[PDB]
Amino acid sequence: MSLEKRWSLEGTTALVTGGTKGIGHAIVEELVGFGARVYTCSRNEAELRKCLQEWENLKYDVTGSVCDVSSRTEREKLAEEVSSVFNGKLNILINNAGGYVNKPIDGFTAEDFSFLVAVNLESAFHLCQLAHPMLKASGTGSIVHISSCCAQIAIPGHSIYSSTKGAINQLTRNLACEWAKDNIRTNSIAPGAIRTPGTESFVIDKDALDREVSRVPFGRIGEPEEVASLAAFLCMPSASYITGQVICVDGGRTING
Amino acid sequence: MSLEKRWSLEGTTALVTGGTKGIGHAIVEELVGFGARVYTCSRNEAELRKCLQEWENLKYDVTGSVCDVSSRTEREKLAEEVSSVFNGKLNILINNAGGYVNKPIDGFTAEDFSFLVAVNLESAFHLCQLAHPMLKASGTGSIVHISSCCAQIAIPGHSIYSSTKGAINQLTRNLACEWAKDNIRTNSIAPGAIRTPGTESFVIDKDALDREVSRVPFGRIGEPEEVASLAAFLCMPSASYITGQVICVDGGRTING
Amino acid sequence: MSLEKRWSLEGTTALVTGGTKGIGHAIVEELVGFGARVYTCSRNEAELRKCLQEWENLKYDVTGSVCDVSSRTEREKLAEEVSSVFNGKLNILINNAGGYVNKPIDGFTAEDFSFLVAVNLESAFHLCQLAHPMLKASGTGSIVHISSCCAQIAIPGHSIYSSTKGAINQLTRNLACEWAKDNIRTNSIAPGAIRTPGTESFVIDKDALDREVSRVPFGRIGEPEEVASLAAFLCMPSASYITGQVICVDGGRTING
Amino acid sequence: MSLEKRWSLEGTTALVTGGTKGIGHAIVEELVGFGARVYTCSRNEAELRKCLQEWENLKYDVTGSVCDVSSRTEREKLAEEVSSVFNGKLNILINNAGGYVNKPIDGFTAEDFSFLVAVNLESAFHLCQLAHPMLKASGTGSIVHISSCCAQIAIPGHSIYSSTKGAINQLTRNLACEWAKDNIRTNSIAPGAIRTPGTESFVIDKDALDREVSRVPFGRIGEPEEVASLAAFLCMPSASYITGQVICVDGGRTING
Ligand SMILES: NC(=O)c1ccc[n+]([C@@H]2O[C@H](COP(=O)([O-])OP(=O)(O)OC[C@H]3O[C@@H](n4cnc5c(N)ncnc54)[C@H](OP(=O)(O)O)[C@@H]3O)[C@@H](O)[C@H]2O)c1
Ligand SMILES: NC(=O)c1ccc[n+]([C@@H]2O[C@H](COP(=O)([O-])OP(=O)(O)OC[C@H]3O[C@@H](n4cnc5c(N)ncnc54)[C@H](OP(=O)(O)O)[C@@H]3O)[C@@H](O)[C@H]2O)c1
Ligand SMILES: NC(=O)c1ccc[n+]([C@@H]2O[C@H](COP(=O)([O-])OP(=O)(O)OC[C@H]3O[C@@H](n4cnc5c(N)ncnc54)[C@H](OP(=O)(O)O)[C@@H]3O)[C@@H](O)[C@H]2O)c1
Ligand SMILES: NC(=O)c1ccc[n+]([C@@H]2O[C@H](COP(=O)([O-])OP(=O)(O)OC[C@H]3O[C@@H](n4cnc5c(N)ncnc54)[C@H](OP(=O)(O)O)[C@@H]3O)[C@@H](O)[C@H]2O)c1
Ligand SMILES: O=Cc1ccc2c(c1)OCO2
Ligand SMILES: O=Cc1ccc2c(c1)OCO2
Repeated sequence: MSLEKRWSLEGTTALVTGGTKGIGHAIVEELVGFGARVYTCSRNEAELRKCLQEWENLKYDVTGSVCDVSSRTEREKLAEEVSSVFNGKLNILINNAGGYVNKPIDGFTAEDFSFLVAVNLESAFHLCQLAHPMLKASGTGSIVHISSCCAQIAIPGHSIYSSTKGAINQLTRNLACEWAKDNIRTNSIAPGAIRTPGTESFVIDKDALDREVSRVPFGRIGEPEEVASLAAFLCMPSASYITGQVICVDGGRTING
Repeated sequence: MSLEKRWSLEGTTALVTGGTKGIGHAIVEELVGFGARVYTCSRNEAELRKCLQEWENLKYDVTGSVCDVSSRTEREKLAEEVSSVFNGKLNILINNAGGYVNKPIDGFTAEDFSFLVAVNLESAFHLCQLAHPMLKASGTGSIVHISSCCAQIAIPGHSIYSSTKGAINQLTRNLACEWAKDNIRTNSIAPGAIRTPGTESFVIDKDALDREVSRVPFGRIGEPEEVASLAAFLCMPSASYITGQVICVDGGRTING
Repeated sequence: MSLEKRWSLEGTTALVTGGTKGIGHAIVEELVGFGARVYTCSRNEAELRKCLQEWENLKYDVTGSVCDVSSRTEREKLAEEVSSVFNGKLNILINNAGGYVNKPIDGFTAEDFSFLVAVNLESAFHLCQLAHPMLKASGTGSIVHISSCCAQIAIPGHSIYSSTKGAINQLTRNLACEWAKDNIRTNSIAPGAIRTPGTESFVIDKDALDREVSRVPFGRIGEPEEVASLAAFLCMPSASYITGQVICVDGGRTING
Repeated sequence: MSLEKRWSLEGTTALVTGGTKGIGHAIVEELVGFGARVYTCSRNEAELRKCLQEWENLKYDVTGSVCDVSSRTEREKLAEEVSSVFNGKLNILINNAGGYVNKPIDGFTAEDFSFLVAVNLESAFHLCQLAHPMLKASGTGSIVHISSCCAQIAIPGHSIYSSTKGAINQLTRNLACEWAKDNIRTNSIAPGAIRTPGTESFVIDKDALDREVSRVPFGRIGEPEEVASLAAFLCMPSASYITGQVICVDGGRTING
């Protein structure tokens, strides 16, 4: 295959969950930049519509619908609509929508636990199940989970969050092996702290920000496009022998003494 | 500290969940063998009572009550009874009770997912929360989770099982760091296939057994005491600088090419 | 930075050791395909000339000289010539040239050990030292080591080979943290078996080929461009927050049960 | 096998390199405490004699000779003498003697590199080869390498040191799989900073001490017996299903955020 085709997503179809802000928004734009047709969602109709209008103004081929991926019935309805829009063929599934709670282990409620498991683990698992027929039908499938680099280390307050992301890292391995025969690859990107609306209150908390940045060799938090570029690469034919991997995008955070 | 005291559990108190069969039964006996007073549980009153009678006949200091650790209210009642019996001081918590479903990713139901999360992950998490005061009050605490070596590799059918155990491996790291200041250590033992009542149908399935054993350098499945010995060691003062680790007891399975 | 610029190597200079065959040849072509000017080397003057003539006919900008990177004095001469050719500014260092011996542990000689350490570990370490000023001067330096996926698992015959690659994987982490202050990133690519006629490698005979085919979920060995693409990506501005990582390119080999 | 027998080293013979100070001295004492007969060595005849006299007064069975394990011919002479003393039957090989240099990457000399590879990697590899017949003859052989927790993270100054320990960690896996057929198990213990007056090590000065104290959740460096206990355990019948593992003994250092 030519270098040009190996580094392109021209003609492909993609579903990115949680695409109106932060990393997901950057992933939508990165995939469109390499020629993908993209479907996205969020929980907020007004914000999603504005995003879709902005993208249509820019001639970006993006469509979408409101979906709370923590709801089983909404996931079912999303997968049905995505299959209808893309005529049953999906090249790319990016499980980006997630959730976060920061508390000491002693403080987590049953509701905190169920919230994090549903949005970080069950959502991705069930969406993978639902998308398997159209990923297989595309003939070339790529699943990317957005995990977290803290699923390899212990950050104060992150116990249940990191545990659900560690579950995602293992699921990545099972998906990669079980669905290889369908020409579907599965990988996880594990970011460090990234500048997004989800981390705006963290950036305002200078004591917390400075402590985290002091552990990053690069001396700064990441930017959304520093995650999105790798997400696009992992979907390209260039990545055809990369499957089952968890790749940290963290400026050296996890390996820093 | 003397070698004798560093390799002893004399005077300690311990809670082992799921102690009537398999690995948990071997852990109860190993801890008692080093002088621990042990509390255990299972879901089956008749089998638990027979175990407790057998142990009393042998002069093993073991008590227990019926508890389904997948139930929030039963966990609360267990922790209250354990605290009452041990006068508020618990040296050792072994989270051994778990559950297992083997299906292709495509086949898992919502109920399979919720079953495995509740019994493998939420049970251990909540019991750790409930036991934290008495672990702290003991002055020297040790938590051991029984994970699985398949939380590092992809075994067909193990997707949700391995993912919940991978969550346990990460939780091990968070517990180890957050509660170090309370002199509590937390580690995980990750067995390969072990000969237990839980694997009896697997051993009858010679095609499945032979395939798994062909991947084990040692050419056999493990025995329960090969897990229980390490569980006892990790609770001894000898293990005072070991915390946050996931140790595979698998005959070389996970590292075998 | 625009998408086009983040995914470009225009204006960069690169040193790739061992570019005359196998993975290294594909890495040279991939870098030139994104606009890099490349310097390469090998021990075989005739093969090096033939490669350089072919790239000149293709209008690629590739330079080279004969160098045995297992020799300290030849590495010093190589680094001085590269610095002269590129006016003391080097964006990219790819340590690709390696050595391979396949024997049981009992069979390795002192010379096998010295051979493997010199070319797989010492050469990369010393070349990094020698290239540090040029890499620092570029302002966006990228070091890529080519390791092996077998630095995480045990493959028959691979003991010393895999051990030197495990050393490279750790060196990657030290380089990433010590030289982050110069905006030099260091990462390792760990291939599985790659189709490489003319190099002694992973696929030593039909038994090794059949073994790898059976253990890779995709049921095939990799192609050189499947490693080279990731090498190019890791050098692009798109990879600006990725450092200290060991990324397996092995079709799922190491994580497959 | 009874509990008492599974936790005993009665009737075993052991070779521990570098038993005159630091961790190795504690390992000798721990092995003798469980009934092992031990052979040890060092380069300092006066220190070796003083240690051997002290153990004789304590009625421990320890033998030794002067040996520089960085020398191929001296390793051959050591293995021949050990085989003579133990009549060709060795239960335990502990590769403890090491070397340590702390410099920035830019500062390492060719001699530093050769020094560290010879004692941390080549010595252990060649001693394993030389001891294989005696270990096989025992029927229950156990090899323990002493690695370092910094083979998983980047500590300032540790580049070549950590890299040689990363090589040891991989060699552990190859030995575990290749020699499982002889019932020889191989594992690595990876300590964090251990209080070791009289050896050049992790704690090079007050800045290193303060750093490690700040990064260890337990807020302290380790003690030699905290490594030695695990070394003894890994040699006991209790550890019969544990092989190919790298176990960190670091108070949580490597996994602490
Ligand atoms: N930022 C970091 O530092 C960081 C670090 C590591 C990992 N991550 C992971 O990166 C992923 C994205 O994080 P981010 O920081 O970019 O988050 P963010 O800025 O909060 O943006 C999240 C996006 O997802 C949508 N979303 C949230 N919950 C949803 C649900 N239940 N259903 C559908 N959409 C939902 C949000 O829109 P609505 O709220 O309108 O639905 C929004 O579009 C998450 O999985 C996160 O855990 C982030
Ligand atoms: N055996 C293996 O190959 C293997 C491998 C890797 C990991 N593991 C892990 O090892 C642990 C023990 O496994 P095992 O093979 O020894 O299992 P096992 O033979 O089935 O025995 C399980 C014990 O736990 C009790 N138990 C089960 N569910 C329970 C619940 N909800 N509440 C309280 N007790 C419960 C059982 O009694 P009742 O049913 O009467 O309650 C029994 O006493 C599990 O966490 C398992 O996932 C096992
Ligand atoms: N299946 C695989 O091929 C495989 C799998 C995993 C990892 N890897 C790793 O990937 C890298 C490339 O592997 P490869 O198989 O393509 O080839 P290789 O045999 O490692 O390297 C061959 C290239 O390097 C040159 N070379 C070798 N030794 C040299 C020396 N001392 N000085 C200068 N140049 C030298 C060769 O040319 P001359 O011989 O003419 O000098 C040739 O251009 C290596 O690090 C290898 O260990 C390969
Ligand atoms: N904080 C720590 O101390 C630390 C942390 C992590 C890992 N480790 C590892 O743990 C092991 C023990 O470390 P350590 O600090 O206690 O001591 P060390 O300096 O590695 O070893 C000292 C012992 O080995 C002997 N020795 C050294 N080089 C030798 C050679 N070439 N031939 C024969 N004997 C030799 C010494 O006696 P002579 O000098 O008299 O020969 C002494 O008995 C080493 O592998 C070390 O790398 C240590
Ligand atoms: O979502 C919030 C968040 C904050 C800090 C983090 C992080 C996520 O991952 C590594 O450090
Ligand atoms: O519980 C059942 C079970 C069966 C096979 C396994 C396993 C667990 O862990 C590694 O292989």
